[PDB]
Amino acid sequence: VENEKSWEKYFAEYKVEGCFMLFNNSQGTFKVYNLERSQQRFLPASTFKIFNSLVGLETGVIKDTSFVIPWDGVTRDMPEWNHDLSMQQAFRVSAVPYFQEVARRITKPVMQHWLDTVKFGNMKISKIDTFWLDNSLQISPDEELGFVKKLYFDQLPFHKVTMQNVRQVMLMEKKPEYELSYKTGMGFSGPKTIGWITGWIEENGHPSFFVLNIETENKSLDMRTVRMNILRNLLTDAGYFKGMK
Repeated sequence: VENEKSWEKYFAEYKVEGCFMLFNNSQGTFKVYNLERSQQRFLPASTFKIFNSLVGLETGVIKDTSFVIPWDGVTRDMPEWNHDLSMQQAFRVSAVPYFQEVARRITKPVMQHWLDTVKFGNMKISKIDTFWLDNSLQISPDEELGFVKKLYFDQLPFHKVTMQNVRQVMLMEKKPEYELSYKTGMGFSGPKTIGWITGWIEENGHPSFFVLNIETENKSLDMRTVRMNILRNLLTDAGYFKGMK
């Protein structure tokens, strides 16, 4: 493991605390900023949709990536959530209502069984449709890095079509130089706002796995824009987006 202390520049630019892990599969390099935070547990927020999609697909609750769960009629603060959405659309716009219904149909005993089997974080469930948002369930950046690595190499106890379907919906950005896959997360822990971006970038068929985790107590901070600028600056400094990796 290589401590990359110079990456603090991109966390001090926005006055947030954070950590970044980057595992280059081809080179075998493992670069981490803020190693102590990499071992700390936080609520997963919307990054749990990766796990929720796998279980939903594996148990048959979600037929495929086009499966539609209609809008429950409750107007919410995100306009993109107020529509009948397929699983692929809901995953990419991070539509919590869709996956709350998915968790309800999976039911808590089955959900608990898959958490103990995979050993996902602290494996704790509060309520069936809130436990990934209410700080009951927690998982460390290190544990999420190992999870998405196992997902990429079909090393999870799911069927290969299940895992293939989840990898495909994660594809967010495709250029001739690279392909970028991730799931974002944003949750609250008391006065703190926690931000996640977890996924991988592929250039010339070589994957590099990454987990970004930051926090701020500034209520005014545009977490959505900040997490993405920090990610792009970290990957640019690491030499990505040119097709040379």
